[PDB]
Amino acid sequence: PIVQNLQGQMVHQAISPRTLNAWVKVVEEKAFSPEVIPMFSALSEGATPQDLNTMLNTVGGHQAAMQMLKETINEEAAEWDRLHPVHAGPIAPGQMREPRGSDIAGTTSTLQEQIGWMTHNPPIPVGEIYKRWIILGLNKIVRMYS
Repeated sequence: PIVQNLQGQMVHQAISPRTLNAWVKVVEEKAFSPEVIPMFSALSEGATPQDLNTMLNTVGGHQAAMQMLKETINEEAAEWDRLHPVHAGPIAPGQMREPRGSDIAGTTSTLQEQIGWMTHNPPIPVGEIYKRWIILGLNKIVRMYS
């Protein structure tokens, strides 16, 4: 995740095993229960898209649920692109890059780009945006249940 350091900088920190252990445990016990959503949120504070994918990729099994989540993420990514259109061609200077849906999901963006966006002024909170998409998906996994 992104955290504040002593000197006021929003700096990148590695996802702790403590967080991942807690996530694995809630998925094992609460994957299809409402409680997975608050726990997901609580365990992904300041998370980059990379962190969120790390969390999701530790999910063993739950194939149908994971496909439902991926469907939702893809729908939101497609929607993002439509609501945030961009022009073709090279960006003028050496520094820039507007986030596309696949960037927010962390498939076509690097961590440094994600940090770049998240720490820009004003922030482009790609971590929070992706988190919303995941939560939308988790709500479908709960709402459709079986």
